[PDB]
Amino acid sequence: ESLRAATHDVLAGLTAREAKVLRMRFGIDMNTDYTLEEVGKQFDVTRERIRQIEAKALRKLRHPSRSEVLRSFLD
DNA sequence: AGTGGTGGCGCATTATAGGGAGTTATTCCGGCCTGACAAGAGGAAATTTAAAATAATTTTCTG
Repeated sequence: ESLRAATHDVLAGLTAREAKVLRMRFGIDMNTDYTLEEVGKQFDVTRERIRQIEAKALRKLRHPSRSEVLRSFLD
């Protein structure tokens, strides 16, 4: 429960459509996950750019002080 | 000394195991979609240096 709350607020901390991308790529707060091509169709930009978005978001969250609170969930 | 009895084999009967056929259900084999890399283009923020002004140093002039 704590993890879902924290991940939701930290996603809220990031940009809008990137956040929606990351929610859709996974099952975060949503049902079955669609593969990259289908989400790209969802934005109508359907290609490697979507994984470019994924990698850029991951890179952007790599920076500490935001994820360390979530780092705690590792053990 | 002869008629039957004993053993072994044969004939008929009896018993047991393996193989084939089936059938089901687990398991291997292959194509196709995701996923990762390498490249390319156009446009915009950041940084650096050069030029131009206010506030102080130095020199000169005035009282």
